[PDB]
Amino acid sequence: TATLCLGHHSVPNGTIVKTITDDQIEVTNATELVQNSSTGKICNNPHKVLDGRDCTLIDAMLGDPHCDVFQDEKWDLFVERSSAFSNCYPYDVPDYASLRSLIASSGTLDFITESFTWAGVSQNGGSSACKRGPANGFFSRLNWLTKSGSSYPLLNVTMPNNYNFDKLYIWGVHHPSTNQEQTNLYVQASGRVTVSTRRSQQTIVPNIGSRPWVRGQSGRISIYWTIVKPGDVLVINSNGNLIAPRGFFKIRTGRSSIMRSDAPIETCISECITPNGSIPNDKPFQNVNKITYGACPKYVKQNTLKLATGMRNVPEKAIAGFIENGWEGMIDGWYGFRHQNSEGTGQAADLKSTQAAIDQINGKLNRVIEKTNEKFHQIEKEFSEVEGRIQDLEKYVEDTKVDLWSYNAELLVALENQHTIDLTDSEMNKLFEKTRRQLRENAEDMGNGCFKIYHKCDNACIESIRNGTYDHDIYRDEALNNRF
Amino acid sequence: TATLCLGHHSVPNGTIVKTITDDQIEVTNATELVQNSSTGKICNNPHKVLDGRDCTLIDAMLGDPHCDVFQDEKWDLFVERSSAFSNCYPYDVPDYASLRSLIASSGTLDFITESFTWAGVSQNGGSSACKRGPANGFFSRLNWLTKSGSSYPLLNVTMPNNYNFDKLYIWGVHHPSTNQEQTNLYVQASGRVTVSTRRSQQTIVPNIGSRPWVRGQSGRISIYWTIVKPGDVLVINSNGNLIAPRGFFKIRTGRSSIMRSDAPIETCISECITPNGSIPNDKPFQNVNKITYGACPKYVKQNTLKLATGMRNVPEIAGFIENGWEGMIDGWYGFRHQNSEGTGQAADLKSTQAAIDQINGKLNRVIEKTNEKFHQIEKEFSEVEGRIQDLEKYVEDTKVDLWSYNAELLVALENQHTIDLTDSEMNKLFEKTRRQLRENAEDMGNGCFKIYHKCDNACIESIRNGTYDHDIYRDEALNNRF
Amino acid sequence: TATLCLGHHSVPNGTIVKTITDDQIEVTNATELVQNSSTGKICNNPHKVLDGRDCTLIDAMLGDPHCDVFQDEKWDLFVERSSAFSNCYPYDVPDYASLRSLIASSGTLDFITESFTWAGVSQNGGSSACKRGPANGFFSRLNWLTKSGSSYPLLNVTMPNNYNFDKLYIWGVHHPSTNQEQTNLYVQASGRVTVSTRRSQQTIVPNIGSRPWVRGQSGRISIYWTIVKPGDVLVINSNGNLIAPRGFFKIRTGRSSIMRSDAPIETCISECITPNGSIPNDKPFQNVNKITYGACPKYVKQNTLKLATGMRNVPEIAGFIENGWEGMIDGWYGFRHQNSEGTGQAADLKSTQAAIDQINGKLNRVIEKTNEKFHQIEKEFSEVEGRIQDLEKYVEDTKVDLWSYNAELLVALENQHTIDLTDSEMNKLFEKTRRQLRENAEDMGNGCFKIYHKCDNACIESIRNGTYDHDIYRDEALNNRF
Ligand SMILES: *[C@@H]1O[C@H](CO)[C@@H](O[C@@H]2O[C@H](CO)[C@@H](O[C@@H]3O[C@H](CO[C@H]4O[C@H](CO)[C@@H](O)[C@H](O)[C@@H]4O)[C@@H](O)[C@H](O[C@H]4O[C@H](CO)[C@@H](O)[C@H](O)[C@@H]4O)[C@@H]3O)[C@H](O)[C@H]2NC(C)=O)[C@H](O)[C@H]1NC(C)=O
Ligand SMILES: *[C@@H]1O[C@H](CO)[C@@H](O[C@@H]2O[C@H](CO)[C@@H](O[C@@H]3O[C@H](CO[C@H]4O[C@H](CO)[C@@H](O)[C@H](O)[C@@H]4O)[C@@H](O)[C@H](O[C@H]4O[C@H](CO)[C@@H](O)[C@H](O)[C@@H]4O)[C@@H]3O)[C@H](O)[C@H]2NC(C)=O)[C@H](O)[C@H]1NC(C)=O
Ligand SMILES: *[C@@H]1O[C@H](CO)[C@@H](O[C@@H]2O[C@H](CO)[C@@H](O[C@@H]3O[C@H](CO[C@H]4O[C@H](CO)[C@@H](O)[C@H](O)[C@@H]4O)[C@@H](O)[C@H](O[C@H]4O[C@H](CO)[C@@H](O)[C@H](O)[C@@H]4O)[C@@H]3O)[C@H](O)[C@H]2NC(C)=O)[C@H](O)[C@H]1NC(C)=O
Ligand SMILES: CC(=O)N[C@@H]1[C@@H](O)[C@H](O[C@@H]2O[C@H](CO[C@]3(C(=O)O)C[C@H](O)[C@@H](NC(C)=O)[C@H]([C@H](O)[C@H](O)CO)O3)[C@H](O)[C@H](O)[C@H]2O)[C@@H](CO)O[C@H]1O
Ligand SMILES: CC(=O)N[C@@H]1[C@@H](O)[C@H](O[C@@H]2O[C@H](CO[C@]3(C(=O)O)C[C@H](O)[C@@H](NC(C)=O)[C@H]([C@H](O)[C@H](O)CO)O3)[C@H](O)[C@H](O)[C@H]2O)[C@@H](CO)O[C@H]1O
Ligand SMILES: CC(=O)N[C@@H]1[C@@H](O)[C@H](O[C@@H]2O[C@H](CO[C@]3(C(=O)O)C[C@H](O)[C@@H](NC(C)=O)[C@H]([C@H](O)[C@H](O)CO)O3)[C@H](O)[C@H](O)[C@H]2O)[C@@H](CO)O[C@H]1O
Ligand SMILES: *[C@@H]1O[C@H](CO)[C@@H](O[C@@H]2O[C@H](CO)[C@@H](O)[C@H](O)[C@H]2NC(C)=O)[C@H](O)[C@H]1NC(C)=O
Ligand SMILES: *[C@@H]1O[C@H](CO)[C@@H](O[C@@H]2O[C@H](CO)[C@@H](O)[C@H](O)[C@H]2NC(C)=O)[C@H](O)[C@H]1NC(C)=O
Ligand SMILES: *[C@@H]1O[C@H](CO)[C@@H](O[C@@H]2O[C@H](CO)[C@@H](O)[C@H](O)[C@H]2NC(C)=O)[C@H](O)[C@H]1NC(C)=O
Ligand SMILES: *[C@@H]1O[C@H](CO)[C@@H](O)[C@H](O)[C@H]1NC(C)=O
Ligand SMILES: *[C@@H]1O[C@H](CO)[C@@H](O)[C@H](O)[C@H]1NC(C)=O
Ligand SMILES: *[C@@H]1O[C@H](CO)[C@@H](O)[C@H](O)[C@H]1NC(C)=O
Repeated sequence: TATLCLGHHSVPNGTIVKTITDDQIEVTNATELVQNSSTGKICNNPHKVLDGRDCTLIDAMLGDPHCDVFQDEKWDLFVERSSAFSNCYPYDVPDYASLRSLIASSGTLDFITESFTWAGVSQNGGSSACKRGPANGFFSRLNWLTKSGSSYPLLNVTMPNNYNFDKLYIWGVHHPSTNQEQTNLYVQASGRVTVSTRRSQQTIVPNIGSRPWVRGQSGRISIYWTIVKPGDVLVINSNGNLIAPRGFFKIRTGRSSIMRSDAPIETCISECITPNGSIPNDKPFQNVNKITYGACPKYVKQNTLKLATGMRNVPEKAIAGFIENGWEGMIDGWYGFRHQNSEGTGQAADLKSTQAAIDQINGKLNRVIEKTNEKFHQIEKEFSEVEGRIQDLEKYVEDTKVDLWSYNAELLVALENQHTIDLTDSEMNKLFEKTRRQLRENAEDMGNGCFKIYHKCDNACIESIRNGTYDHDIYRDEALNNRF
Repeated sequence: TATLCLGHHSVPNGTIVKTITDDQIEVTNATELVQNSSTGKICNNPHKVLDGRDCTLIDAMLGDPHCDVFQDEKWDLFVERSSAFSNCYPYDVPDYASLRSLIASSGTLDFITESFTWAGVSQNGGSSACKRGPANGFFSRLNWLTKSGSSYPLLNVTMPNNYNFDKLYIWGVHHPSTNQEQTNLYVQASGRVTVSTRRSQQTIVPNIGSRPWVRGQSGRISIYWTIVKPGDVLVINSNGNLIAPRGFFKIRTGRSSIMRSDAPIETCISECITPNGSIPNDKPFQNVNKITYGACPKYVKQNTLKLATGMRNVPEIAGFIENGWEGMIDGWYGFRHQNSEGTGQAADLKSTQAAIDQINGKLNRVIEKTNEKFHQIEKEFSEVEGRIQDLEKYVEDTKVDLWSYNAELLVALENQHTIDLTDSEMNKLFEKTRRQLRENAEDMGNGCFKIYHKCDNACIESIRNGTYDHDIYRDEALNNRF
Repeated sequence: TATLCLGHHSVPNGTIVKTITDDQIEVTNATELVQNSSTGKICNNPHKVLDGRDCTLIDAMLGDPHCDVFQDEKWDLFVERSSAFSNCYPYDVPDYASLRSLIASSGTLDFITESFTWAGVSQNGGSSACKRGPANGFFSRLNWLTKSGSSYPLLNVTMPNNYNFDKLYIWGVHHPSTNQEQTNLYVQASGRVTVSTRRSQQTIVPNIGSRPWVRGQSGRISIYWTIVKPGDVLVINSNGNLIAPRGFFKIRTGRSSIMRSDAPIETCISECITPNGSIPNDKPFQNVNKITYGACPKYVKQNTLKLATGMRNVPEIAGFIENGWEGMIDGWYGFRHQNSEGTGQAADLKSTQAAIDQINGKLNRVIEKTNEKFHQIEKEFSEVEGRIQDLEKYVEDTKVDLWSYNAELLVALENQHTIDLTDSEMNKLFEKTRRQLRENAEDMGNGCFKIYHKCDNACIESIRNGTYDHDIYRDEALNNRF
C-alpha cells in the first residue's frame, strides 16, 4: 500500500501576537505597526522649514532690530527655539495666541509701505531699550508719534482698500509711567486711540503707572491688530498715545503653521515632522509625539502592535500530517504533500493554496483604515502658563481623541489577527477535503491527517493525485478487494 | 441508478462589494448606504420654518424699520438669507455670536412693554439714517434719551421681577463723533452707563472719535443684554449716552435653532433639513452637509458604501462546487436530479428562509435608527478670529474622521459575515442531505450524489421532505455498489 | 451492537443576548456589563474628601468669617453643597470659573503672610455687611485701605519672588455707589489700580453708580489674581480704590478637583465618586453620571448590556442535533452509551476546559481595565452664556455617542464569537470521536454512532481515552455490516 499526508511549514523562531479569543499565540511571522523612534533631525525637504534662531514670530513681524534678517520671509513650518529673546522696548499683546496663530497660518511676512500723513506731530521716536547700533531705535514696522513744539493736535487720517485682497494693520498704544511723563510726551493729560472700519471698532485708553524695569524702561506698549476687507476703509483717530503703523501685511490662506522645537535641521527628505524630529510614515500608527505636521501616522498610546502575517506555529514531534504537527523541513511553500511509497519517500508543495493564502494576507489593513491623514495647522497641545477654562477644554478634546484612536487601533489589530488565523486554518482544511474528495473509495484516513492508498500508487499516481486528474475507476476493483 | 445535485441561484448582473479578507467580491444583490443628493428645496413640514428675507435675527429683534413684519414671531428653524442688509443707525454688538445663539435657541420674539419713567430727559429720539416712512425714526425696542432744555440729570430707576420666568433686557451705549456732539446731546462731557442686578454688573464708558460714514453717521451704538432671574431686581444708573430699553423679552428653553441657507421653501414633508435642502433619512449615513437640523443621518466623507444582501455570484447536471444555477428563481437553494424518467428541479424553503431571516434587519442590531440634534456649534465662518475658531474646526474634524472610520469598518464586517453565513448555510444543507443517505449514496466530488438504487420521483420527494428510508434499499444498493 | 451519542448540557432557565446575526438568542449563562445603581453615599477612603458645608471654595479662599474653619486645608476632592451662601461684603469675580478651577486643581489653601508697607493710609477697614461678632469686619485675606487724615497718597510698593515656586496674589478694586462716597473714602475723585509683573500688567478704573442692596450695601468689589514666577517681581501702584493683599498662596500641581453633590459622606472604601455617590468599578461601563472622580468605568447611554458566558440553550438516547441534555451536570461535553449491560453517561475534560479557558478572561483582550481621570471640564451649567457653553456641551455629547457605539459593537462581536467557538468545539469533539472509529461504526444522523461490534465498558472507555484499536474488531464489524 501507500501513505499520503498533508501538512504545513513551521519555523524555529516564532512571534507571539494576540487575537480575540487568544491572549497569546505563536505565529510564523509578524510585522510591527507602531513607529516608536526618530532620528532626532528635522528634514528640509519637501517642506520649506524656516529656523527661527533667537527670534519669535511676533518679534520678527514687529521688526526687532536683531530680527531684521526675517524681512519679507516665507515658510511652510516656522520653528521656534526655546533660547529666543526680545531686545527692544517692553511690550505685551492682548490676545497673543490668536495673533500668533493668524500670522503662522498666513504663511508670509510681505510688507507694503503706505503714505500716512501726520500733521503737527514729530515722528520716528526711539528708546535706549531698542538700539540700532550706537543710536536709539524702535520697531521698524511702527511709528512712535510725539508732540511737536508744544502742541499735539487731534489726528484724523483715512486709508481705503482699493485692492482685491485683505490687509492686516498692526498698531499700538503707549502706557506712560507717570503723569509728568505723559504730559512731557503728549501734551494732553489723558490720551485716547480709536481705530475702526465700517464693520468693527476698537477704542483704547492708556493706563499710567510704575512697572518693573525692563531694559531701563518702566512703561509698556500694547499691540493691537485690524483686518480691512477689499472695498473697505480704515480710519485712525487719536489725541495721544499712538504707535502708528507704517503699512499693511498681505494675509493669505494656506497650509503653513508654527512649531516649537529644539531639534537641529539637516539635509534629508521626510514628509512628517515632529518636535522630536522627522519620522517615516510607512506605518499606520506612531508613538513619538502627538504634535505633527505633514503626512503623519496617528498617535496611539501603545508602544507596540504586532500584526500576524503567517499561520500558527506548531513544533514537530512513519510520517504524520498536519494534526498537532509541523513540518520544519518544508521551504518550497506553505502547504504540501508527503508520500511514503514502495519506491521511497518524497515531498512536494501545493501552489494554489499558498498563493490564495498569501493574496489574502497581502494588502491587509488597507481595506479598513486609510493610507495617511494630512493635517497642517491645529490647536496647541502644550502649555507653559496656567490659563483656566480654555486650556482645560483643549486638554479634554485632545485626551478624548487620543483615547478613542488607541481603542480603535487595539480592536482592529485583534480582529485582523483573528481573521488571518481563521483563513490559514480554513485553507489547510479545504486542501485536505479536496484531496479526500479526489479519492472516492480507494483511500482511508488514519486520523493523523494522512491518507492510506490500498492500491499500488506509483510516482505517476501521486503526481496525478496532486494535479487533479486521478481516476478512481482504474484502481477501484483492486482497492475494494484490498480493503475487504 | 440516479444523480442528485445541490446548487444555488445566480443572476446575469451582480454588484461588487468589499469585505475584510477580500478586496473586491461579487454578490447577487446590494444596497447603498450613503445619501449623497438633495432636491434643492426646504420642506415646511413638520417643522416650523420661518424665512427671513432681508432681515437677520438681531435686526428683527432690535426693531429695524424694514423688519417690522417679524414682530412677535415663533419658529423651529430660522433661515437667514445672504441678501439681508441693515437699514438703521450703525451699531456693533460685542460677542455677537453669543447673543445670536441664545436668541435663536429661545425660539420666540415675544416682547412685553414695561412702564419705565425717565425724569428730566426727552424720549423717543430719531436719526436721518433710520427713516420710518418720510419721518426720522429709530429701533422700535430701544429708547434714545437726550437732554431736555439745558440739563441731563442722573437717571436711577429700578424694575423688580415678580414673575416666575427669566427676563431678557436689551440696552445700548452711544459713542459720539466729537466732543461738541457729546456736549450738545448730553450736558455732561463724559457719560456712563451702569446696569446691574443683585449678582452681576456692567459699566460702560462711551468713547468719542470719528468713524467711516454709514448712511450719514460717524457715530456708533454698542448693544448689551442682561437676564433677570425671578425674584431678582434690575437697576439702571446712567449719567449720559444711554439707549434705554422699552421692556423685556420672554426667554425660554427649547429645541429651536437658526440656519444660513439660500435654498427656496416649498410644500413637502421631511424630518431632515440641510442648507442644500431637505434630504430623506432612510439611510444610516449621508454626504450632503455636516450642518443639519432634525432627525438626520450621520455625516461621512465616503461618497458610497455598498452593503451586501445576497450570496456570492458564481457563473455557471452539476452541483454547487464553483457552479451557479441561472434557472432557479423560486428560491436560493434546491436540488437537481437526473433520473430515468427525466430531469427535475425543486427549491428548498428552510435554508432560504434562514438566510433571509439572518440577512433582513442587519445594521439595526448595532447602530441606532436616527439621532435628533437641534442646536449645535457653528461650523462655517466668514472672518478669521483665532483660538476659538481653531478649536471648533479641530473638534468637527475629529468627529467626522472618527465616524467615517466607524462606518467603513462596520460595512466591511457585515459584508464578511453575510458571505460567511450564506456559505455555511449551503454547506449545512449539503451535509444534511449526505447524512440522510446513509450508505445508498456516494459523493461524486462536484457537489452531487450518485444513488445506487432505484430512486423514482417519489423517492426524490421522500429525500427532499426528510422521510427517506435507507433500510428499504440498503441491500439493493450494497449489491449494486460492490 | 452498541450506540454512542454525543451531546451538550442545557439549563432549565437561560438568558437572552444579541449577536451580529441574531436579534434574540438564548444562552445558558450571561453577565451584566453596565453599572446603573449606587448607595447614595460618598466614601472617604482612599481619597481625601473635604466637606464644604455652607462654604464655597472662593468664599473659603477669600476668608469669609463664617468660612474661617477652612483655613490652610488640603483635599483630593472638594464637595460643594447646594445650600452654600455668602455673609460678607457683596462682590463679583470677573472670569469666576477659571479662578475656581485653578484653586480646585491646586489642591491646597496654604497661605503665607508677607510684610507689605502702605505709607500714608489707614488699614484694616470693615463694613456692617461682614460681621465678626459685635464688631465689623472684612475678608481675612484682604486689606481695605482708605484715606488717613485728609490725604490719600500714591501707593507704590514692590515685593520680589526669591523662592523656587510660584506665588498667587489675590487683590480687589472697590466700586463706590456715589461720587460723595468716593470722595469721602478716597481724596481723589477718580482712583486707579495697576498691578504688574515683568511680563504682564492689569489696570482697573473703578466704576461709580447705584446697585441693588445686598446686606445693606450698594457698592461692589471685583476680585483679580496675579501669578508671580520664581525670579520675577510684583509692583502695586495705586492712588485709590485698592483692596490690598496680605500675602500669597502656594499653587501646586496635582490631581485634586471639585464636585457639586448633596450625598452624605460615610466611612467606606471606594475608588469611584459620582454626584449620586460612590459606585463599584468592577464593570467596564456605567450609566449613573457622566461626572466622575477617580478610577471609574466609562459612561454609556445604555442601561443594560448582556455578555454571553455559556452556550446556546436547546430544549431536550440521542445526540446534540437539535437536542440538549438536561441531566448533564458533570461538565459541558460528554458521551452517552447504550450497551447490552445498560445505559451510561460520561463527561469530557479537554473540550470543557478549552471552552472555559477561551471564555474566561474575555473582553479583557480589547478594552483596558480601568482609566484614571481626575480633573475635567464642567458638564452642568446654571446660567446661559453662549459660545463656550455650547462648545463644551457639543464636545461631551460627541464623546458620549462615540463610546456608547463602541460598547454596543464590542458586546455584539464578543457574543457572536463565543457562540461560534462553543459550536466549533462540539463539532471538533464529534469529528475526533468519528475519527477514532474508522470502519467499525456508522453515523446514524442525529449525532450518534452505531457500533457494529460488541463494545463493552472497557471498549467504551478505550474510545473515550483515545486508545481504541479498530483492527481487533475490524473483521467482526465488517461481517456484521455486510
Ligand atoms: C515705584 O517703585 C518701583 C519699585 O520699588 C520703582 O522702580 C525702581 O526704580 C529704581 C530707580 O528708578 C530702579 O533702580 C535702578 O535699577 C537699575 C537696574 O538694576 C538692576 O541691575 C543692576 C546691575 O545689573 C543690579 O545691581 C540691580 O540689583 C538690578 O538687578 C540700575 O542700573 C539703576 O542704577 C542707577 O543708580 C545707581 C546708584 O549708584 C547708579 O550708579 C546708576 O548709574 C543708575 O543711575 C537703578 O538702581 C529699580 O530697579 C526699580 N525697581 C524695579 C523693581 O524695577 C519706581 O521708581 C517707583 N516709582 C516712583 C515714582 O518712584
Ligand atoms: C475725519 O476723517 C474722516 C475720514 O477722512 C471724515 O469723514 C468724512 O466726512 C465727509 C463729510 O464731512 C464725508 O464726505 C461725505 O460723503 C458722502 C458719501 O459719499 C458717497 O456718496 C457720494 C454721493 O453719492 C459719492 O459721490 C461718493 O463717491 C461716495 O460714494 C457724501 O454724500 C457727502 O456729500 C456732502 O458734501 C457735498 C460737498 O459738495 C455736498 O454737495 C452734498 O450735498 C453733501 O452735503 C460728503 O461728501 C466722507 O465720506 C467721510 N469719510 C469717510 C471715510 O467716511 C471726517 O469728517 C473727519 N473729521 C474731522 C473732524 O476732521
Ligand atoms: C437709586 O435707586 C435705588 C433703587 O430704586 C435706590 O436703592 C434703594 O435705597 C433705599 C434706601 O434709600 C433702600 O431702602 C431700604 O431698604 C432696606 C431693605 O428693605 C428690606 O427690608 C424691609 C423691611 O426691613 C422690607 O420691607 C423690604 O421689602 C426689604 O425686604 C430697608 O430695610 C430700609 O429700611 C430703612 O428705612 C425704613 C423707613 O421706614 C426704616 O424704618 C428702617 O429702620 C431703615 O432705616 C430701607 O427702606 C432700597 O431697598 C433700595 N432699593 C434697592 C432695590 O436696593 C437708591 O438709593 C437710589 N439712589 C439714589 C442716589 O437715589
Ligand atoms: C522726550 C525726550 O527726549 N526726553 C528727554 C529725556 O529722556 C532726557 O533724559 C534721559 O531720558 C532717559 C529716558 O529717556 C528716553 C530713553 O528711553 O532713553 C529718551 C527718548 O528720546 C524718549 N523717547 C521718545 C520717543 O520720546 C524716551 C521716552 O521719553 C520714555 O523713555 C518712554 O517711556 O525716554 C532716562 O530717563 C535718563 O535717565 C534721562 O537722563 C532729558 C535730559 O535732559 O531730555 C529730554 O528731552
Ligand atoms: C439734536 C438735534 O436735533 N440737533 C439739530 C441738528 O441735527 C440740526 O441739523 C442737521 O443734523 C443732521 C444730524 O442730525 C441728526 C440726524 O442724524 O438726523 C438729528 C437728530 O435729531 C439727532 N438725534 C438725536 C437723538 O439728538 C442726530 C444725532 O445728533 C446724531 O445722529 C448722533 O450721532 O442727528 C445732519 O448733520 C445735518 O447735516 C444737519 O443739518 C441743526 C440744524 O440747525 O439743528 C439742531 O438742533
Ligand atoms: C468711612 C466712615 O467711617 N464713614 C462713616 C459713615 O459710614 C457713618 O455712618 C453710617 O454709615 C453706614 C455705612 O457705613 C459704613 C458701613 O458699611 O457700616 C461704615 C464703615 O466704616 C465704612 N467702611 C470703611 C472701610 O470705610 C463703610 C463704607 O464707608 C461704605 O459702606 C463702603 O461702601 O460704610 C450707613 O450708611 C449708615 O446709614 C450711616 O449712619 C457716619 C456717621 O456720622 O460716620 C462716618 O465717619
Ligand atoms: C518626544 O518628545 C516628547 C516631548 O514631550 C517626549 O515626551 C517627554 O519625555 C520626557 C522623558 O521622560 C518626559 O519627562 C516628559 O514628561 C515627556 N513629555 C510628554 C508631554 O509626554 C518623548 O519622550 C520624545 N520621544 C522620543 C522617542 O524621543
Ligand atoms: C451643499 O452645499 C455646500 C456649500 O456649503 C457644498 O460644499 C461646497 O462644495 C464645493 C464643490 O465641491 C466646494 O468647492 C466647497 O469647498 C464646499 N464647501 C464647503 C464648506 O465644504 C456641497 O458640495 C453641497 N452638497 C451637495 C450634495 O450639493
Ligand atoms: C444620578 O444623578 C443625576 C443627577 O443629574 C440624575 O440625572 C437626573 O435624573 C432625573 C430623573 O429623571 C432627570 O429628571 C434629570 O434630567 C437628570 N439630570 C441630568 C443632568 O441628566 C440620575 O438620574 C441619577 N441616577 C441615579 C441612578 O441615581
Ligand atoms: C514576514 O512578513 C514581512 C512582511 O509582512 C516580509 O517582508 C518578510 O519577508 C516575512 N518573513 C518571512 C520569514 O517570510
Ligand atoms: C435586493 O434587496 C432589496 C432589499 O434589501 C430588494 O428590495 C430587492 O428586490 C433585491 N434585489 C432583487 C434583484 O431582488
Ligand atoms: C455564570 O458565569 C459566572 C461568571 O461568568 C459564574 O460566576 C456563574 O456561576 C455562572 N453561572 C452558573 C449557573 O454556572
